[PDB]
Amino acid sequence: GSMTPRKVARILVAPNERDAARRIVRTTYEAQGYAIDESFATFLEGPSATTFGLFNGEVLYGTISIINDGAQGLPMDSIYAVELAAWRGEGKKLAEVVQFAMDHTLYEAVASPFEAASLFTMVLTYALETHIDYLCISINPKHDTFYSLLGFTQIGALKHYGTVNAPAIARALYVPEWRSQTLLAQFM
Ligand SMILES: CCCCCCCCCCCC(=O)N[C@@H](Cc1ccc(O)cc1)C(=O)O
Repeated sequence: GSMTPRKVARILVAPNERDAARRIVRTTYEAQGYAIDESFATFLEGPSATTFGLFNGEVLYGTISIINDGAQGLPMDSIYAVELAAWRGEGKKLAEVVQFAMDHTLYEAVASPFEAASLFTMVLTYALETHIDYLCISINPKHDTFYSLLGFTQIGALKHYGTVNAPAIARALYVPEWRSQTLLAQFM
């Protein structure tokens, strides 16, 4: 599916779609040597979470979720709590984008995060509709430079993320003026 492609990005609602989303995350993280923790699944079946999916002609190949700052906090809190405390004091709506995974076997890849562009648009629209102030991410240092181009400013140092047993930096983006934080906005 690359010369007659059909890519569908939508909210995952059916229990079997969410199981399949968890399966992609599980396989992807095991291949990259990340640990799978049951805390992420907990957050996702909670009220303040939303899972998106990416379909190659009806088979799911990619997924991304977003967790809203509620009474259960954010997964970031175990590592980057005090980096968020200032914003929480000012009464800022925060949300963490989480469990982003693509299965490279199910999509004719570039041989790459920019092939999840439609998943990102869905996260961005959600953030502009929910009236979210700061969109937070904790990412593997290898994609650090990519998300910096996307306009995410570094808010946390390079630490060890115990949940994943892998290194992480924290980045955040001010959604209400996202176009002023990204270089790609010069081309529109
Ligand atoms: C303008 C709108 C932009 C939308 C872009 C959203 C970017 C999402 C990145 C999510 C990173 C991720 O999956 N972290 C892992 C946590 C993790 C795993 C391994 C590491 O080495 C470090 C961190 C997760 O949440 O599972």
